[PDB]
Amino acid sequence: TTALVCDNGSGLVKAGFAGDDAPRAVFPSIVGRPRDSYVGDEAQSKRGILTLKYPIEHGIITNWDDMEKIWHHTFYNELRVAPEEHPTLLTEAPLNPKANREKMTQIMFETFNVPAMYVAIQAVLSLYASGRTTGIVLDSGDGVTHNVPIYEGYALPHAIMRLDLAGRDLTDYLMKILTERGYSFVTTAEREIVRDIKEKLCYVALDFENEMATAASSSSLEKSYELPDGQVITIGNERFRCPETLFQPSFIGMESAGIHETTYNSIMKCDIDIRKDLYANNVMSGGTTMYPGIADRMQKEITALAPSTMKIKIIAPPERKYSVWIGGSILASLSTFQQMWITKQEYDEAGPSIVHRKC
Ligand SMILES: CO[C@H]1[C@H](O[C@H]2/C=C/C=C\c3coc(n3)[C@H](C)[C@H](OC)C[C@H](O)/C=C/C=C/C=C\[C@H](C)[C@H]([C@@H](C)[C@@H](O)C[C@H](C)O)OC(=O)\C=C/C=C/C=C\C(C)=C\[C@H]2C)O[C@H](C)[C@@H](O)[C@@H]1OC
Ligand SMILES: Nc1ncnc2c1ncn2[C@@H]1O[C@H](COP(=O)(O)OP(=O)(O)OP(=O)(O)O)[C@@H](O)[C@H]1O
Ligand SMILES: [Mg+2]
Repeated sequence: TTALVCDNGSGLVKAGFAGDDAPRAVFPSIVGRPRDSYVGDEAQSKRGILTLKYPIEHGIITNWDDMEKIWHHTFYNELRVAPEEHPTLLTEAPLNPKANREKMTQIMFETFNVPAMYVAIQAVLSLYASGRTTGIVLDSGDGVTHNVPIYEGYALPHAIMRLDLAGRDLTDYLMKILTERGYSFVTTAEREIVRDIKEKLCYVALDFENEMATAASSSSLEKSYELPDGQVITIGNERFRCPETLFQPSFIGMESAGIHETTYNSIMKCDIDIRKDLYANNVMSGGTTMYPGIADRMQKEITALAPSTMKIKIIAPPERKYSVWIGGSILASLSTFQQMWITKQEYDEAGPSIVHRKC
């Protein structure tokens, strides 16, 4: 009886088997219909004849009919399993409405007929993936970035910070500053190349101006990238200006504070007797935390805001692109967890509202 772990994101579904150290399936959270329907890589493959939709926006499920197709495709096509023989752990955004929790639970028991399920908060799973139950997570993915302070397994809802700026916006920005330079990147196919360039050559500068100032006076920070058609292109200060937007959101016209400031604000919204612990346990998760140098930069920026009495420590494990999923694979593997599952029998007597009492 293997447990399934499905982490649904705004951009990517990460799904697999409890016990594994990595998700077996990772594909786009997209459903396509013509001008019945296609999902994932095949919807992306046929994007030029389909209307694509993202059923999850800013980590929240907003299209339930399409969400059912993504789950159907995850179970039957990607993982190649029957949903009725496996306990299924799902994940959810911070500050995710109660209605969503019930609908999600309802669909899992009434439509997929799962033997048991549980829903966990994504940031809490990332913290668990780091070997901690207390700390503050920065979760930055494709559609949204969140700061989630957590005390002994429990997210502190009153102190959560949300920033509507993540990887999708960074790719759009890298594309826009590459044109400004003089490169051409027009088609949707070409956009996928820019996303690839961002994941391979972008990084976070320790000091932006010294980097920007060095960029003007030298060719030490240049890197080449081979396009699919053989042609080789050089990118210099776009590498570090691309992810600077996380720290300076005004780069794409947004008034809000940067990830260092939201982190500090989040910590100052919490009770004073736990702040020492939050500062010492800043955990980074999500794909948009993957830029080299991002831990050191955060370390520096928090240090400037925080009292110097505080030990600051940023934990950014190399597997953090999937640390929600890894957290879920760990949690669903534990024998102590096997009672925490909501069972089909419990659902059949309590209804969808059983999820608020057990999760
Ligand atoms: C050893 O490998 C085995 C495998 O066993 C293992 C199953 C592993 C499953 C998934 C996995 C996914 O990625 C990894 N491992 C990597 C090794 C990972 O990358 C670096 C390291 C990982 O990120 C380490 C995390 C450490 C977490 C520590 C504490 C947590 C905060 C939990 C917390 C969730 C709990 O407090 C919640 C509460 C109950 O509500 O602490 C806890 O309390 C209780 C337990 C914590 C267990 C942690 C990890 C392991 C290794 C558990 C074995 C069981 O099982 C498969 C089936 C076998 O086949 C393998 O045999 C090869
Ligand atoms: N090595 C990398 N460097 C930079 N960015 C990366 C890297 N790998 C993945 N990303 C980006 O991370 C994003 C996907 O990450 P993730 O799965 O954490 O988000 P999600 O769960 O789909 O979305 P959200 O958490 O916003 O709902 C994509 O925009 C992708 O380009
Ligand atoms: Mg996510």
